[PDB]
Amino acid sequence: ELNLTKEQHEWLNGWLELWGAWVYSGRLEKRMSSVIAKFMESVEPGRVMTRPMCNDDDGMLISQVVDSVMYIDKKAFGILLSYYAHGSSKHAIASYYHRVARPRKMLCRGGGRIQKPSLATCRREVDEILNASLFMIYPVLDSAFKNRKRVE
Amino acid sequence: NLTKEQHEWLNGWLELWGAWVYSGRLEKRMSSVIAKFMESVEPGRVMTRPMCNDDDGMLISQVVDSVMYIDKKAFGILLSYYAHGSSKHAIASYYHRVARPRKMLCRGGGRIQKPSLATCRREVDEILNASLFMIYPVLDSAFKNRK
DNA sequence: CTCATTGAGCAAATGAGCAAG
DNA sequence: CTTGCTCATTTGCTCAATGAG
Ligand SMILES: [Cl-]
Repeated sequence: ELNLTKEQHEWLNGWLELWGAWVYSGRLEKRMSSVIAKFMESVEPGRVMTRPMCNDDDGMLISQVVDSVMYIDKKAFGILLSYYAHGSSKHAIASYYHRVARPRKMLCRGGGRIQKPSLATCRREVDEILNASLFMIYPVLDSAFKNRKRVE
Repeated sequence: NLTKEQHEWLNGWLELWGAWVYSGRLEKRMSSVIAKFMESVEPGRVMTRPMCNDDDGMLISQVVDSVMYIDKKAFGILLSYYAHGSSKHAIASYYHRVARPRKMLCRGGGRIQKPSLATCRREVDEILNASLFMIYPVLDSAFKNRK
């Protein structure tokens, strides 16, 4: 129901694309996030990084913010990592989540019947998860950048 | 009415039983209404839905037939919902399409006319809830006594 | 008058699909 | 293959008429 404004969304998305490129290269200290460390264990040592990545300071700050906000919802954290860190597309994530989808009570069109959600529902849910993650991350990251600019 | 969990249990059982019946594993001698219903379904068909075994299928068939043999209209609705898979809205629309004028006396000045689709939806909802409420205890006792 | 019933319709959810890039 | 859309169907829920008690 709640989304970010266009400017806030594009800003946070640029930052998160840079941060995901930085994380996927293996420059994040494993101690800074157990979730991201476990996610990185299944990545090949020799990687081809053709995406822009931020510096190490910004990477560390963004990682702190993302870990502090997303460690509660491990599913959304994993989706966020697959999208920004690994670079998978929303369609591919929705496809994987449609393949391994437990039957659920589908409503309205589904007649409140238990059945596996359609691919369209999985696409919508992935979009919703990403938008909600960004909506919650925005203010924390903004305040972090502002406090870094002030204290320094 | 039934509790949420009782309804979920009975609805799962009836969904499996409807898939089983739609596959044609029920003997015609077990229920004339179900046989008449199966006469009007496309013979060569794919299923792709989970169904119970034959013992549970026959038990549920006996229960539903003993409970629903009185109201053939409600029996047909139940079969259309669980066996054929039609939705409540589709059933209400089909019965609104084929609805003879009736004496409506609330909105409408007691004039003979076709009942609105809203009333058909309500009637379908009311019929399904009553069928499940009447079926639940019989099926529970049947499953318990089979052992 | 009070209120249950009918007629009418809407927002949200879901499934399926499509065209441009 | 991806993405952002359109279109149709189902459900539960309101709201206005309208007549019985
Ligand atoms: Cl069940």
